[PDB]
Amino acid sequence: MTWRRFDVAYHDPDLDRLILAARPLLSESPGRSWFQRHWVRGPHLELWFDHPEPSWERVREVLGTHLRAHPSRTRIDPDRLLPQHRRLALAEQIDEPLLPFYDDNTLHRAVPRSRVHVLGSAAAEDLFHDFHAAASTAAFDQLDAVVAGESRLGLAFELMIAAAHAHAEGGITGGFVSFRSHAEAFLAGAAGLRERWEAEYRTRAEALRAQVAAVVTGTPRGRAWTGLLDGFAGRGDELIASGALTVEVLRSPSFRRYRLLLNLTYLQMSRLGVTAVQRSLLCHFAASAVEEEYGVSAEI
Repeated sequence: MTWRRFDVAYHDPDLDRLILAARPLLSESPGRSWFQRHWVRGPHLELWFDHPEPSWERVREVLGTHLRAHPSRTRIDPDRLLPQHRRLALAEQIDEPLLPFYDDNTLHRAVPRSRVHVLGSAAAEDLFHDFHAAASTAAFDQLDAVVAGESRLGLAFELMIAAAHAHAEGGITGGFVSFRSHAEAFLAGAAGLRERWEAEYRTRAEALRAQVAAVVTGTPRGRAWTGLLDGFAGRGDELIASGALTVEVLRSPSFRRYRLLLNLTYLQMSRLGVTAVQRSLLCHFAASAVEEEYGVSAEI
């Protein structure tokens, strides 16, 4: 299909109220629509629509109003960032303008990027767009909770646990291995940062174990997330089997389906504002909590 992309430049990492101000635009008219946080040309919110409404004028009305009342006041440095962005663009296989960085608190029309070269096919891209549409709607409710005082990280941790228990072969004591792998890949040998993470785990060990257990047993939020994931599991299996969806035990359909659904969960955490370091921390915590709660070792 034929997408429109709008970039809302907002340099403050806290996007929650901006995203909630955008909610009517993503909720009022026919068509798929979704949002994500992105870095290119500086921190910004992206709004994606496959149908003609909301118009550019309507987007400007709703968001221009917000931005005049509640502007970002975080300063950045487009010359300390540009190097890192050129590297990241190579890594993420992005091919689009990197400069100039957007002025803070401005709206821009932008070119929708294709991800077919990464995902493997137009059918794979459409699956991810369909996920982003459903999950964006879910994210507004999750951000409402955060704005009201609930823990962002706690909510993200719940999605992760629920995803593993519902969608990994063997449940949580199968799927936690991916959490330890993710945390160690991020640490890249950092013994000192690992020690810090392990001390932060130990301080919270019973509380984390209790949350794992609560999610495994079933929570309305966990069940709602895994229900959303269930709508993609069969399509994911089909596209993995046909080769239309590129993959990253390794030959196992169940493993590859879990890895897809877990990666969708990570994309949701990003939508919620959980940074890469924080996601990795949560992975460390989840793996440790699972090991202690169930008497297992990522020995498997």
